[PDB]
Amino acid sequence: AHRLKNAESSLYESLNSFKVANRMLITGTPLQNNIKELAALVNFLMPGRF
DNA sequence: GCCGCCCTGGAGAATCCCGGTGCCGAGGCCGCTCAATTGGTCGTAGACAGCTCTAGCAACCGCTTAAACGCACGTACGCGCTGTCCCCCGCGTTTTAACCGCCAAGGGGATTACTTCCTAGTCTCCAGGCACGTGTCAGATATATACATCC
Repeated sequence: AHRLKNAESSLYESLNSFKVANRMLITGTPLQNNIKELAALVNFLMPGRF
């Protein structure tokens, strides 16, 4: 899911538009460069509560 | 008497149609906001008139002479046909890199706002460079006259 670390990518816009009840991210490095990547991951998981 | 095989009826599920509701593209509405509008003033660009001098124009003349035109001939070249061979095209197969999607940070450049100062516009005055006309002067050109010479 570090490939999903950028919110402006085409994969993020493609996967975030899916109609899925429960999502899950499997990775080894949740934070790589800054807090913004972790913000993108937790906004992919829960869009708004964080 | 017992068991196996052929014919026909009603109930369960798939599909078409309609209504209620949510999402994409576009238009009406609102707000900022800066550039077009309006009004007034003034300077000057250009219209108008006038006089002078030079070029153009229509229609004719006359003369010269070189260019244009007509004609005959001839032959060189455009064009058509045929051969030939070679090179480009079509197709099948394999490779490969364009394309799209990704970092990773950093600089270039477009804006917005602000400050400052140097330089170019503007004005006044003046003088010398440019345009025109002319007197004069040295180089180029043509002939007048004297000397050596052939028949």
